[PDB]
Amino acid sequence: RFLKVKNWETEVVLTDTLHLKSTLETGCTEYICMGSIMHPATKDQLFPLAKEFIDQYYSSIKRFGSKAHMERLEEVNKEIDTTSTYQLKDTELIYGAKHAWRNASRCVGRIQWSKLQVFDARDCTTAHGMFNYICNHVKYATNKGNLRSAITIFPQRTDGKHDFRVWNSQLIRYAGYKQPDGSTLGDPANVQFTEICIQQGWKPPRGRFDVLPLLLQANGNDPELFQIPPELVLEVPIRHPKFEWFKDLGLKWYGLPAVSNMLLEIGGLEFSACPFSGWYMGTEIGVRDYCDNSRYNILEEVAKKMNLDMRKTSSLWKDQALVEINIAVLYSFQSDKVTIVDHHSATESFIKHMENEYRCRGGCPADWVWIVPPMSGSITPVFHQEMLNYRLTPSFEYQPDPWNTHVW
Amino acid sequence: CPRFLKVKNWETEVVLTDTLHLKSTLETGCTEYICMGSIMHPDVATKDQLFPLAKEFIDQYYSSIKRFGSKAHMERLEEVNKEIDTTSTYQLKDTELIYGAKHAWRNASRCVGRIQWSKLQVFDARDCTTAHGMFNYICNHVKYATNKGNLRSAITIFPQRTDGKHDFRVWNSQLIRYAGYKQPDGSTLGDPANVQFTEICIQQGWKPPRGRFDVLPLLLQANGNDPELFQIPPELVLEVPIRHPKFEWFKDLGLKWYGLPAVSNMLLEIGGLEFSACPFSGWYMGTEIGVRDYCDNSRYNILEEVAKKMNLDMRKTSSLWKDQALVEINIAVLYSFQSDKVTIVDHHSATESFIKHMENEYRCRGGCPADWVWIVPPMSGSITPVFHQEMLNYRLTPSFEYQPDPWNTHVWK
Ligand code: HEM
Ligand code: HEM
Ligand SMILES: CNCc1cccc(-c2cncc(CCc3cc(C)cc(N)n3)c2)c1
Ligand SMILES: CNCc1cccc(-c2cncc(CCc3cc(C)cc(N)n3)c2)c1
Ligand SMILES: C[C@H](O)[C@H](O)[C@H]1CNc2nc(N)[nH]c(=O)c2N1
Ligand SMILES: C[C@H](O)[C@H](O)[C@H]1CNc2nc(N)[nH]c(=O)c2N1
Ligand SMILES: [Zn+2]
Repeated sequence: RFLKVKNWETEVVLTDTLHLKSTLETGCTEYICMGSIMHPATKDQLFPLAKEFIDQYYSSIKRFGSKAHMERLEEVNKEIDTTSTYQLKDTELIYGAKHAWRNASRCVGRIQWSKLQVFDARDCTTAHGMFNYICNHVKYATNKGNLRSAITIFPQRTDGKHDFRVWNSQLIRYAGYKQPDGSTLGDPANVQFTEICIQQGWKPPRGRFDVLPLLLQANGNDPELFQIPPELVLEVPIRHPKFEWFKDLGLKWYGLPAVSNMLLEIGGLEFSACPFSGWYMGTEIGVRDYCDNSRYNILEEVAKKMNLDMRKTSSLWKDQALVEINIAVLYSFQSDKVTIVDHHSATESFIKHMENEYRCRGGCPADWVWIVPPMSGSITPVFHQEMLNYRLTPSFEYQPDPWNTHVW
Repeated sequence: CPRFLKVKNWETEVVLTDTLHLKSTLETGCTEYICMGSIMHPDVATKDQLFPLAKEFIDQYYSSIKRFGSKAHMERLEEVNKEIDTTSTYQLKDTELIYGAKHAWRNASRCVGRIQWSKLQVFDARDCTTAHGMFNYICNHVKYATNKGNLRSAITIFPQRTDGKHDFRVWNSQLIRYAGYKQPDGSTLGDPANVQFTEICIQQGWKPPRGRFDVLPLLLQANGNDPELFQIPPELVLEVPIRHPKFEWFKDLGLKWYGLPAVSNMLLEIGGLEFSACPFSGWYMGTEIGVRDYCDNSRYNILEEVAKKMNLDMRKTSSLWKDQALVEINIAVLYSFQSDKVTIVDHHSATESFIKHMENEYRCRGGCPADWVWIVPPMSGSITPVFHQEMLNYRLTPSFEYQPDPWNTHVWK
């Protein structure tokens, strides 16, 4: 039946009806909740899924059961018969991609969901083609700093043996090197991937912030390396508005956040290669990339230059350093006219977006574990917002890392 | 359901295996189709409902003491059975009551302090008959737990529920709370979240000092009777004035807090028996005060006032002036508590201890139910180790449960 979600700051209550639409499992059961777990086709399987999606589409353009709708259902039928699959209309592709964003429970940026530039790359056949398409994506989405949401969609899966995959988990990442003395240069979370690239012929400049090459797999073939031209890769020097020594830390990050390891599911079709990009929330860099112990891990270094007493944890020296790091990140991007949102503004927008979705759509799936920012949680409004999590389709899903499932 | 579930720590790659979830008893609120993991809150037991619940708990008790299947075990089973058959209920032995209380804490998915679970002082108040007697028991609890600042965790357990019309209840959600007063102009004085309860007390006869930090009276209900008001002797309420190791102006904010965190509105369930009045207390994690009591918009809301005295650019939010003020506030809370030698734990220490706790529980017990949404601190989340820890949440018994607010259910005599 109907479910209610309360905000405990405002005492506003909303009524979720939309959840009655899902089918894919959350992973939880009545007795066990896995809300903090990160990772919890044939003709007869494929058609009902297609049927539902097509029905959903024509429902959204206000003509459910139209003549257009009828032939479409017939068209899809005969096509799954004689090819064991079907191809989406251009309008259905764009719709399905916007709604996959719209249904992404873990994304705090969804107020933007309808403003999405969709690049159809379903005529791609080679890794060289893929590279070209991704280069245009990057150039378009970056837009000299005035970032624009984009997705590039490559050919759907067919037989599992001829998959398109971007092997990079993100389009822009820094390399990670495993020093002899045991330390780590660059991004320590990328050391494996970085070494796969080296093993494939990549000449590493072995520096701290080295853009990794692209590793592209087209139609199931072995993947191939490509260097993204540097002028397409926008980067930002991180400096502080008060601490003039902060630039001396030598930090930079890239402006374009672009996830390339996920799977886009529309109407039971699987787009295994679908890089999508938006713009950053400052905490992603300031908190997670920089301060995670398993990442760049700069907190102790920064605390040094801030002259903080670091003997007891109760001095909250880590907390102080963290806030200052994130100030710099926001300031730097803003100074450089590169789009960025702070976690206060982003969460505000998200509560407004939630309100919108309950109003017009009867709910909005949201993953509180992911939505609440990794710092200053309860002084952002989403902390106090009950959210319901459920899985709506079309969707972005996780998939196996390609280097675990590829015969060469 | 699967016999083995794996959880991962994404910072350390450490993987743990949970078998304890199999012993889950009641429901989470989640289904396969929806997760309620961030929802805050998702006439008595019959003879036939009580039998298996009692046996379940007794079996569990004698397993813990390495006497499962012993003569004493079977005798206790038979005795409980006869008592349920003749009296429709039964009474716990003192040993069982202590075991059950310690395990309700142990099982409390939302508590980050559970490393301490086996060190809990249990006061048996099941011989209490009147509100005055409840008051005496609660005062003793407060004095014991407070221990002049060297706090000790404790629970006081009042008589179990019988027919439902004779409940013992502490009407206060917490033993020590500050009053809130709503003004004609819509401004609030004191703790704005507490205006409803404060109005109840005033109606019941309380003479309100109308100050910013007025400790509320206890409102105590014995054996189903109308509740009665009692003032906690002020000398038993230890308080800490908040000052800052660096900013000498911080003391000029006239802030202070109470030393003892004590929850009194929850229901303790042991072996199907319901203890509707079981105030328990521990000691504070700094963020509870520094972030929530002090900086929630619906609470004391001091971020603005502190920002101003810190000379912060407050036009752009991207300056993160809220964030900077929050850290300083939580620094001052920890500094004021340590200085007055009142037990407190910072959110780094607590969450690190909880990880060690959880790992030990996986090893010895086969699991450790935890509510990530509650365990992770409300500031600086990802620089505490619990943020990166996958947790399974499930409900084991004995347990602490929520219950309706008594002013919503009480039948006034
Ligand atoms: C436009 C501005 C956007 C903002 C400010 C934003 C914000 C965020 C943030 C902060 C995260 C957390 C990422 C992490 O912790 O790894 C996230 C995740 C996510 N976003 Fe958005 N996002 C934006 C655009 C988009 C777009 C354009 C799409 C798809 C077309 C999208 C789909 C997703 C998905 C599927 C996740 C989950 C990632 C995962 O599971 O690893 N987002 N978003
Ligand atoms: C000994 C030191 C303790 C520490 C450091 C500690 C820490 C915490 C914290 C930080 C919370 C969250 C409170 C909130 O956000 O409102 C909490 C909740 C809780 N604690 Fe512990 N606690 C301690 C002792 C105890 C004891 C002695 C018991 C029971 C015997 C207990 C049972 C619970 C329960 C049931 C909750 C959930 C409260 C609710 O749902 O409102 N804790 N604890
Ligand atoms: C798993 N979440 C943390 C994590 C671990 C490892 C790498 C990343 C990561 C690295 N580079 C870029 C990203 C982009 C994340 C993102 C995606 C999108 C579409 C928008 C946005 N603001 N942020 C993530 C994140
Ligand atoms: C619901 N959590 C936020 C909240 C709202 C309203 C009141 C409170 C509250 C007021 N006074 C004291 C507390 C103490 C909670 C607690 C209990 C125990 C046993 C230990 C501890 N560290 N903290 C909470 C908390
Ligand atoms: C909506 C959300 O569940 C609610 O704000 C929760 C979040 N996590 C919490 N965690 C703790 N420790 N205490 C709380 O009161 C809350 N509130
Ligand atoms: C174990 C836990 O689920 C994990 O650390 C999650 C928590 N929330 C998160 N939230 C975001 N936005 N990104 C993350 O990587 C994570 N990690
Ligand atoms: Zn769940």
